[PDB]
Parts: sequence; structure tokens; C-alpha cells
Amino acid sequence: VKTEQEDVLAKELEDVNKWGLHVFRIAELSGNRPLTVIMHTIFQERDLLKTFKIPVDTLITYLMTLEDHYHADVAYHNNIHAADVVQSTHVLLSTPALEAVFTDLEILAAIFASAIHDVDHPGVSNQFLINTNSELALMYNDSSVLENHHLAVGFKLLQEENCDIFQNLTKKQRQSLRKMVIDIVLATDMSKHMNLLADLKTMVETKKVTSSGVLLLDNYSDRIQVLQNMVHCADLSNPTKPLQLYRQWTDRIMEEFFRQGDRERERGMEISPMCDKHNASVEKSQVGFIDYIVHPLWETWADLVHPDAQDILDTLEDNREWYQSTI
Ligand SMILES: C=COC(=O)N1CCc2c(sc(NC(=O)Cc3cccs3)c2C(=O)OC2CCCC2)C1
Ligand SMILES: [Zn+2]
Ligand SMILES: [Zn+2]
Repeated sequence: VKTEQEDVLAKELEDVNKWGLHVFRIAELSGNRPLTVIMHTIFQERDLLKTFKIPVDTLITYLMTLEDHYHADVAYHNNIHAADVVQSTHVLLSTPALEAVFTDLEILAAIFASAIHDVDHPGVSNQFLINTNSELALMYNDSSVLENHHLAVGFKLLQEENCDIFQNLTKKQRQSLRKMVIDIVLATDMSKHMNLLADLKTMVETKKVTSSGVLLLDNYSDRIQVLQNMVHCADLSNPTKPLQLYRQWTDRIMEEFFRQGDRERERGMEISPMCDKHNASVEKSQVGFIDYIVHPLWETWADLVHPDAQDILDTLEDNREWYQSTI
């Protein structure tokens, strides 16, 4: 049946539930369809198609349309980053401390929010978009420009021919899913980070647990804050991956940043915070970024789900000392 390529692909996909799936191999084996194949795999794996009556050809058609609205000419914020965050969100949902906590609708909404979360990303920043006085910035009034755009595009794509994967959800299911997907994606904006991180801490502070090992989340605010933190954790999971992956990701985001620095030079604009080709030390930037943003976030999350995130925290801590070695 399968081509031998499909077979090689299938064996790699046997790792979808493991942290550090080789997402870059999967992109190669798949003809640059990492997003399509990982989503499909997860959806079958989690039985999402039957539970929500999603016709499989519609699912495929939409996945492929979604992936083609990621830019192949963008080093980091592309389909592979999309697939990576989706699969990471998928692993985090399986964490033992959230066993049987979230409904299928909420799972569906977290995975879907991951898949569309950066779609149509240009490879430059909100501030850049605001400074260039770009259309996108005028539309969204300089407020969460890219993140508002990813949502509008992710949803509009469901209207293309044979693309409505939510065609069989009730109005009720659709309105709740939508709101969940909008809260999750707007929370990927980095300027929400501290606020998001603070609530997580407060969650951990006042943390309750009941009847067997399972977190007690009994109102919307609490349930959505967790999902929001989960996906935002997945968005910032590169330095917790095995170093081979992490280094490939660091390569890509640095390429994107310098290329924006270039576009800022090519327009007299002033330079971005360490987007400086020629003048910015990657090794240092990684270390501070871990100590100030990535470690605190993941340290809290580890707290929340203690101790299922131990190896994760540990890898991050190693990758951090490894970047220090590089002075
Ligand atoms: C103090 C707040 O600053 C702040 O949030 N930003 C500046 C730095 C930075 C992001 S996102 C990101 N990277 C990721 O979202 C995913 C990763 C890809 C490879 C490692 S991590 C980096 C970064 O990693 O590097 C920067 C730090 C200073 C120079 C660039 C946004
Ligand atoms: Zn983003
Ligand atoms: Zn992202």
C-alpha cells in the first residue's frame, strides 16, 4: 500500500506522543506537510473526527489550505513551527496531572488554536508593522496586530471550498469553541506574558486537587487560563527540546531577526533589541531569554503539574548551561 517514503514517514510519526519528535525530519519526509500530517495523526489518535463528525476529506482539504498560508520563505514562524507547537500542545494535554480534566471541545480548541496560531506570519514583528504604518496595523489599531490577524485568517479559511471542518457542530459548540480559540491565540502575544505568568503563579499558589491526582478547575476563568498557559508554554518550548532541535530553532529565529534588522537598516529605521547583524551575541541572548522568560514560565508550569514536567525542566536547565559554556 504505502510508498516506502510514506512508511518511513509513518514510523517517525510513531513518536507524536513523545517530547522532541523530530519535526524537521517529518517536514522532509512529508513534502513540507508537517502541519497536515501531525494534525491528522493527532486527530485520529484522539478520535476527534468521529466525536465532532468531521469528514476526513474536509479535514485534509482545510489542513492543506492552512499549511499553504504559512510562508515557506519565513525561517521560524512557518508551518514547521506550527506543527511543532501543535504536537507540543498535544503532549502537554496528555500530562498525567490533567488526566480526564478537559472536555473534547476544549482539547479540540487547544489543538486547533495551536495550528492556526501564527498562520500567515510575515517574519517581522508587531512593532515593525506598527512602525512601517502597515495596513494590518491600521486594521487592528496597533493592538495585537499579528495575533488578531492569525485568527481572522484561520477562521476565514473554513469558508473555502470543502474546508468547514466544524460544519456538524451545533451553534452552541461552535460559539464556545470559537471563544476558546480566540482567548488562546490572543494570549500567544508576548506582551501578555507577565500577566499570563502571574495568573499561573496565583493558580499554583491557591492550587486545589481533588479525588485522585487531578487538578480542580471548576469555572471558565480557571480552565481557560490553563489552556492559555499550556499553548503559550508550547509556543516557548524550543529551549526545552533536545539540543539538536533547540539549536535548529535558534538558527531559524536568529535568521528571521537579523533579516528584520536588515529591513530596518534598508529603511533608516532604528535597530530592534538585538536584531543586530554584526553586533548581537546569540549565546548571551539565549541565556537571558531562558533566565528571564522561559525558565520562570516552565518552572511555574512544572509546579502546576508536579512532577510530570521534571525531565522537561531538566533539559531546559541543561540547554541553559550548555549555552553558558559558549560564554
Ligand atoms: C523580555 C521579552 O522579550 C521577548 O519576549 N522577545 C524578545 C526576544 C525573543 C522573543 S521570542 C523568542 N523566541 C521564541 O519565541 C522561541 C525560540 C526560538 C530559539 C530559542 S527560543 C526570543 C529569543 O529566543 O531570542 C531573542 C532574545 C534576544 C535576541 C533574540 C520576544
Ligand atoms: Zn505568534
Ligand atoms: Zn508561535
